[PDB]
Amino acid sequence: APAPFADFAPPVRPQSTLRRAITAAYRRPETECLPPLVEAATQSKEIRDAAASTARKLIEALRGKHSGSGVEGLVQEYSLSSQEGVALMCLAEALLRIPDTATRDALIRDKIADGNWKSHLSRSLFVNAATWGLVVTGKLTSTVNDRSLAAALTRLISRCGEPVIRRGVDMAMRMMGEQFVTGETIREALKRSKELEEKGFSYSYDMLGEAATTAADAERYYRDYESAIHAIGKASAGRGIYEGPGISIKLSALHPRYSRAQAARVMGELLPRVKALALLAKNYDIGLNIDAEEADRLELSLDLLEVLCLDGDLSGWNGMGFVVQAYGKRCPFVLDFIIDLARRSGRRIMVRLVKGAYWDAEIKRAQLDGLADFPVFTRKIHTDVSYIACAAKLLAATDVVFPQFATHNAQTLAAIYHMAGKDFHVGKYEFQCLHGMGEPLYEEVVGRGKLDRPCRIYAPVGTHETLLAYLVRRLLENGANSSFVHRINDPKVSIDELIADPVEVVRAMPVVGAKHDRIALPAELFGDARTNSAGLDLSNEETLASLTEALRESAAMKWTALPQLATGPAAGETRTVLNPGDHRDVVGSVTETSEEDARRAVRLAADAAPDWAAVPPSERAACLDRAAELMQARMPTLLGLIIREAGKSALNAIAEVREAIDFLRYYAEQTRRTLGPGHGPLGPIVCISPWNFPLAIFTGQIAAALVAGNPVLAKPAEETPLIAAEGVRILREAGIPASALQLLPGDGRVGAALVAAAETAGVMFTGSTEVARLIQAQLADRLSPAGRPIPLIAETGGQNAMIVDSSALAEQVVGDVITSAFDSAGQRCSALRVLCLQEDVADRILTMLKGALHELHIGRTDRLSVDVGPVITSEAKDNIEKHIERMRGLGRKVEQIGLASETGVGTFVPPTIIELEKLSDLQREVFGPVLHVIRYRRDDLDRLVDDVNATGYGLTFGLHTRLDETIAHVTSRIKAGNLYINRNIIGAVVGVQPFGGRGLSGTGPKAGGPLYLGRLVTTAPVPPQHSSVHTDPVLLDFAKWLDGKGARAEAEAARNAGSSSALGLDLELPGPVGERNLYTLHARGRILLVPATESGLYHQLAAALATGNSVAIDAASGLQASLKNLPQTVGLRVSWSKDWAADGPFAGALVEGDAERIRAVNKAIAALPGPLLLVQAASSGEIARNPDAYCLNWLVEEVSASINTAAAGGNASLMAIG
Amino acid sequence: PKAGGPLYLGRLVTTAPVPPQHSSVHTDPVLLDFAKWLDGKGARAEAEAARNAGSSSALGLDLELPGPVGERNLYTLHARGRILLVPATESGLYHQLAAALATGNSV
Amino acid sequence: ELMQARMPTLLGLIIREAGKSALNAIAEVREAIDFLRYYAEQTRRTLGPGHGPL
Ligand SMILES: Cc1cc2nc3c(=O)[nH]c(=O)nc-3n(C[C@H](O)[C@H](O)[C@H](O)COP(=O)(O)OP(=O)(O)OC[C@H]3O[C@@H](n4cnc5c(N)ncnc54)[C@H](O)[C@@H]3O)c2cc1C
Ligand SMILES: NC(=O)c1ccc[n+]([C@@H]2O[C@H](COP(=O)([O-])OP(=O)(O)OC[C@H]3O[C@@H](n4cnc5c(N)ncnc54)[C@H](O)[C@@H]3O)[C@@H](O)[C@H]2O)c1
Ligand SMILES: O=C(O)[C@H]1CCCNC1
Ligand SMILES: [Mg+2]
Repeated sequence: APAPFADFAPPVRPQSTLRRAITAAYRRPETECLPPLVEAATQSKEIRDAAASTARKLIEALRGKHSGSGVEGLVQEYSLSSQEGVALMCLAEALLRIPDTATRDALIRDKIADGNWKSHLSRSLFVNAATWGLVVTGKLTSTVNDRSLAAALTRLISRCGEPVIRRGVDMAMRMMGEQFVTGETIREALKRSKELEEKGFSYSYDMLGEAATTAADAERYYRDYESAIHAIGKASAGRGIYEGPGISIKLSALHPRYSRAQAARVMGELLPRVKALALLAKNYDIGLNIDAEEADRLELSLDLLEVLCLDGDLSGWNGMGFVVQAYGKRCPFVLDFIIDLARRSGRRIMVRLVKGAYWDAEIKRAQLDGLADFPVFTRKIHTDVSYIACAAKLLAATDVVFPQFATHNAQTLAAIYHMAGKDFHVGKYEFQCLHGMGEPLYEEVVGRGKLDRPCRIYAPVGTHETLLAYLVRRLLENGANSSFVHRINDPKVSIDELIADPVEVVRAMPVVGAKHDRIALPAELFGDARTNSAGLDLSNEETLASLTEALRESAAMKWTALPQLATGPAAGETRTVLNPGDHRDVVGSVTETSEEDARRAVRLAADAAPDWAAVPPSERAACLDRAAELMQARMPTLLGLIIREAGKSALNAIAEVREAIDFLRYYAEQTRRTLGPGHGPLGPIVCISPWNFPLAIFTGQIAAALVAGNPVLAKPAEETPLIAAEGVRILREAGIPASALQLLPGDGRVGAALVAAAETAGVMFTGSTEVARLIQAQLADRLSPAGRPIPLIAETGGQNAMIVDSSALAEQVVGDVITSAFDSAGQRCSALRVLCLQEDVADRILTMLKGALHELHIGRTDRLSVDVGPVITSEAKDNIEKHIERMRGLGRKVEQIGLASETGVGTFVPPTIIELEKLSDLQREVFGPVLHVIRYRRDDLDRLVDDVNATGYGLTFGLHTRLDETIAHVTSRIKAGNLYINRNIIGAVVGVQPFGGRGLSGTGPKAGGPLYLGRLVTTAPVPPQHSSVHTDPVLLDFAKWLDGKGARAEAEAARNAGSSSALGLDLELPGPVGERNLYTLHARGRILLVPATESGLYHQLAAALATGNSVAIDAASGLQASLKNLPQTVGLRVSWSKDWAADGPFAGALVEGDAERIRAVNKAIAALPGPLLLVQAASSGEIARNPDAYCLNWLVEEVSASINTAAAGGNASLMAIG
Repeated sequence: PKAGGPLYLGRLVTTAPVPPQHSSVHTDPVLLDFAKWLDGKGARAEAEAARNAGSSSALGLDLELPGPVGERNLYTLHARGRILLVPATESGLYHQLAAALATGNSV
Repeated sequence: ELMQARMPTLLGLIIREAGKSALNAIAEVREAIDFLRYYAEQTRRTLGPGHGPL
């Protein structure tokens, strides 16, 4: 039996002093980074003045020859609006997908110019309109208003005809064939390079590959690089690495799992591929540059650079190159490492200094991961100082490295030109620029008549498809508000402003190196409301080394879970708790609760209830906040327990502990916002939690119940009692009295005994729908001492779909699908179960998905390299496998990963893809790593949404599309609680995506949302921000009808309900950059009304209508004559039901009657098939006395929507942050 | 159509142009249900006309128009109300219904 | 342009023929100017050979 965590995340190599200095700087506070950069970048006043003069001269040259762009001239000639310009370029792009020229021109003349372009051109014309929007307007719009573009295209064609189409086609052909790329193929690019080479430029060809998703992708990128090296080397013809052309590669193109977590595969599989390419570059004596990518790949890439530079087979060749990003805090330390490596190896490493291309993505990633700080600067001027400081370091080392200063900023250029001094020879250093962007500047640099310094042009090479994939990121490099190229084209920016010295500006700031005011550190995402939980950086070697030791220590602990009654630990049946990934690994011991002790615990909770209710809400919230601090400090140990007890990966364990911390802090803050003396607790609450979020959901339910003033009986899932016991220990340490929080480990029998206990005043259940239904039936037997139903929150299963159309980027889709379906072995309630692919793209995406499936590592989760862990039990495994084999037996195509022999000691199911004919082929939630794939024709999208809704579930839902019309359609028609656009569908964040569904997926209110605490008190408070200015119009029609009938009191109550209803609430919740998180209140659906009196019926109708619902009224009430002559608008919402089971599904119920009538109705309601109904009951006297007899909080449905606004390739809002 | 508004000139030509800014991302849900019903009964040409009407309808357009400071000037497209349909043929009726439903109307 | 330049004369006629005040007569001429320029611009944005007159 392998020792737990003995091989968790060993580094590729022992970290040298120089490597450790890099890691130490990863997230160093910005105020600490700047002072040494300012000092290193300082130059003499004489040099600064000469640099400013050179920069001014270059800028004056740039602005003097600056003409109007081709697109601008086209927009001017045809008087195009911006949308028309964008639509025209999209049309031109589509026409260029027609390969034959004569065919294309015939389509233009005979069909496009004089008729409906729509009839002639499965794929929206406007798929890339966000890119063309950047080209035309300079502004990024993340999604495409395809209806506006279609209108604009019709308008411009009908107005201007063939001539404008011809001009647009010719413009797009030039831009996509000669500007965004040097050429479509390496041979074409090489042919077009001779002109500038003759002037003194050189070239580095960028083959535009990146982010391989499959082994086949990586092999394709490999053979593309290999073929390009041959062409470049043949053309170089012995010119060598400085005069002659070279190639640039991205490591992410060469392996589908290029990450620190997969470092062993990277060194074993990616490295030999780079070596083979480098050997070919050596033979031709050309440069081979490794481009720099995301910050979490920097240090990993250094391990490849080290091995290659020490490999004797590459000796004699100085063409190996490596990019370093000056926007990164580690940059100077990386340079120190590289310079030393160049000294040790004797290789004159070609070092390309760039600022960095991934800035907005780095901000978003650090915020999402809750990390200490950013790995990049947050003020643009800091990057500029960093660049100059790093140039100073490089210029001191030209004997051992070849510095390559890649920049389009004439101020940066001038500073370095003068820093380098008078002595120059080709080979000492060079500048670099981007093809079709930097030539105007560098035509003022290259040549004896200019500055006589060489410039290497980074030359993209590729087809239209290849160049468009990440063109947005490239356009933002030089097109943001802080970008030099954007500013040089802004007439409101003076030359004096452009030549401003960033070194001196930073030096004079009040606080040198202060963070940008408008970028929140991850801890501060929520501002004054609460402190964000902190994560851990699994790319940081210090973090991995520290976590390795903490994880090993956690595995040595004698974890136990006992029945912790108010009186102390109780005796019971004790058994071991085994690691699901290896049953030989005993994690701890659980003593389970007898049914007698469960009943005793409820009585003890009932006796203790007044004492806990008397703790003021602020103090109860303080306990939650203290518990959050304790869990944050204990996170490494908690991770180890979650990994081993629940079979979770470290990444998912981190998120689990963060969620528990977030629940504690969120419910604490919500309490401080709401709870007062009049919001009395229900009493003892039974909290029954599932195994799959054994700390987070466990903590969330208990924390909410406790902070609302209720004592808690906590019944964790039988599979995962140990982490639950630790959570209870932490809450008790934080100040929750033992009498207020009792842990009762055991199976469903303990849960059922707790539910059935007479003093149980409320039940919070998260688990399967089938078990919730049994709990619902048991609670229907009971009424509170006041004679009202026992509140049940039942958050249950999902049958979660993702719809993908032909506008989505397949690589993005596949990543989000692989994560959503197979993370946690599909054992998230939110997991993607059904992927729906538009027919035209289905085969391509399916091929990519299967390829990505086979790159997953399944095994025991005490290794960072494991992507998918075990399923929780052999019974779960058998249940999942029975489903897979049923599908296989029906002839459905089944793709499965092969499992390693090591999985035999645990319970594993390989990630599986099953292709279905229809969504209806899938009949039940299969809680495992099983993705079902269906295909749909675009015209059947609305029917498909019906099919998704038809399962009865409504938990999470994803949509991948760029098209606003599709977003609007799908999101308006789907009925699910958590919607996700252009991102994965998992990992809902407390207070950001309040989580919970409808139908068979939940009663609500949503956990992690603002209605939750109000369910746990007898009188719900008004949640923060909970109101709406909208009044339901059918409610208004009903109020007028009531007035016409003379029911004046009820009409007033109806108007009050119309105002008090929060239907129509529509909020954006604070969260990370690059995402829009929305929270809205909608009608629940059809509410079952069970009235007893005419006035009761009118009050019930008012409540239901005010919240946007339709109703089914019990025909057995005999009250049909009370609704004579209803307005048609109200009648449309009213049905009468004799057979309630036939007229569902309902989305809630309102009941009027005495206690025994309520009990009877509650039993009849519990017997209805399908979803658990949130039932509210009141007596006739209560309706007369209490305007809030029926609470409107429970008659609306919460919907959370999370939109990835960075999905097009950049963040429009951050383009304004410099 | 309104004088001083973007639909006006289109009434004075035999084929109306697409006015500036005249589009909507919203699709009438009853139109969508009608298109599916047409699909189910094999009325393929009519279902296509229905989907096309659903998309080209500007129902739900909601624009702020440029004007003076201190004022917000909004322009929105709503359903007309109830449209009288005087068909002659079944297909003609389906096309009339598609047009009316796509623009949010009853008939 | 002509109505703008001749607004004072147009005002006097509108005041005397239609009984309007000076402020309302100014607004009237401005509206005529705005209609002219608005329909001119709307034409430039929309009308092509397939939009035949009635
Ligand atoms: C030949 C060449 C090779 C390149 N290779 C790579 C590569 O391998 N890896 C890579 O990441 N990119 C690469 N780039 C792109 C480069 O990193 C920059 O994104 C782009 O060139 C920046 O423009 P700049 O230095 O010309 O001018 P500028 O307009 O001076 O610089 C703009 C840069 O400032 C930075 N910045 C913007 N806002 C902020 C902010 N709020 N806080 C901190 N910094 C900010 C960004 O890096 C931005 O790109 C390359 C560029 C060229 C020309
Ligand atoms: N909507 C959500 O937020 C959410 C979150 C996580 C999991 N889930 C659902 O939870 C299911 C998986 O978790 P699970 O396997 O632990 O669910 P489960 O239904 O098997 O058990 C959940 C808890 O109910 C208890 N239980 C079983 N029978 C009981 C009974 N007759 N009376 C009282 N308690 C009883 C169990 O001991 C456990 O503590 C999945 O269906 C998943 O979709 C939903
Ligand atoms: O995966 C999700 O979206 C949530 C599932 C249950 C609660 N934790 C996160
Ligand atoms: Mg179970």
